[PDB]
Amino acid sequence: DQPLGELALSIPRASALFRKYDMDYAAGGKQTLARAAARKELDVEVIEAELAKLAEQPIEKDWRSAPLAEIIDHIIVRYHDRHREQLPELILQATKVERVHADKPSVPKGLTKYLTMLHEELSSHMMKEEQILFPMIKQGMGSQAMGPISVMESEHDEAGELLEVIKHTTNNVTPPPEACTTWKAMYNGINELIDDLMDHISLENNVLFPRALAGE
Amino acid sequence: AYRDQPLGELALSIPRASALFRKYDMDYAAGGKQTLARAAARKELDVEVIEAELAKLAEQPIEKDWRSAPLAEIIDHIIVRYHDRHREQLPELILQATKVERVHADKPSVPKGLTKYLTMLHEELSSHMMKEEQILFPMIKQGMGSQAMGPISVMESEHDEAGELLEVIKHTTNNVTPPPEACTTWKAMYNGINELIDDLMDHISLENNVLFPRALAGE
Ligand SMILES: [Mn+2]
Ligand SMILES: [Mn+2]
Ligand SMILES: [Mn+2]
Ligand SMILES: [Mn+2]
Ligand SMILES: [O]
Ligand SMILES: [O]
Repeated sequence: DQPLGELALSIPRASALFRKYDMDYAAGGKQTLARAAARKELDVEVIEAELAKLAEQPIEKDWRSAPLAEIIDHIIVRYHDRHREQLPELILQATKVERVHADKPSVPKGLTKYLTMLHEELSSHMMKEEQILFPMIKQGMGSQAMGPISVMESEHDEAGELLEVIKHTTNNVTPPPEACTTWKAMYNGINELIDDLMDHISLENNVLFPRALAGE
Repeated sequence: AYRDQPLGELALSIPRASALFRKYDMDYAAGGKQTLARAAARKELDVEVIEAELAKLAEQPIEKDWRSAPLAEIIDHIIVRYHDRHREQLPELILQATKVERVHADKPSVPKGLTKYLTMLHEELSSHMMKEEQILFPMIKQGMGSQAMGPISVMESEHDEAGELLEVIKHTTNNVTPPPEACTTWKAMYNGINELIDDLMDHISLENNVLFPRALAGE
């Protein structure tokens, strides 16, 4: 089988399939499609059949072979800037939901705290990438960046841990029947954030970082 | 159609239907009044397949139908089959969880907090069963079950708290699924935990869905 990261970046809409299977293609892009079943000891034939047909048409944009400088500029505008705009909004929405629906049992109590931890750590994380690691790659020094890259990958792991908690506090971002408009819309935004953040980390761990280290 | 019957009645009439609902995480014990239809819709599950699985299991009658048994025999059965077993099994699980949380402290999948939650369950369950054995079960055996709305509602409320802890224990243990690196002690403990959950849900089911309502109805 091929690596998770290789398939997610080469087959359109394979990203969401892996996310709903609890398959870590971002920080666990190391993982091959085979061992992914080991976690759940579940069918691989279905996943290969789905993937084979999902690949009817080429990918909208193959970043695997794109210049590293363009990958960087793409990450800044498509993921970093979006994260900075979304998380302050989600924090406020979670505040409103945890107060307005405090008396209900299905309310995701603690979501604001966990979203806030993610915002603080992700902001610092992205500031470090944009001010230290990305410039160093643009100057052609990626081959000497094991240290900084390993620090970012460690922080990627931390963020993934927080994502798992957030997914638990919200029953895998599934609104209960009591969900109002604010509540449902917040969960939609939360799913959007998780989708973007896994594709974001995936692109970094599975393309930008290894290619930089290899001297591209 | 089975989908229109209450969970509790299905569990009490179809052999091993209890295990099918535990596989689907359907609460037939404290939520046995809930119909299979509403329970399956709540979890976005194909109810027609569940009905086929039930019809298969229902090819065979229940080995022992407690729904029509004398209340005194239900009580004596509960005490020996569930209460006495819970008392022997929780102390063993507490010590095993202690050994596992120490020995495998350095591993990621270790069920941190399992000993605390097992202990809370044991404490609340112990006092719960004593209050049943000393207060509620005697009054039902005396023919006063129709005057036991109060005590039964207190027992049912405590059944709900117990279910809350069971849900905590299940999350701490990845739904009682050992990781690949699980040793023998770790695997055997999770087996015991599943046995406890199985028994306690059949235990609570028998009380909420048979003993309590029939006692209140004057049987
Ligand atoms: Mn980044
Ligand atoms: Mn990053
Ligand atoms: Mn009891
Ligand atoms: Mn009881
Ligand atoms: O990032
Ligand atoms: O019980």
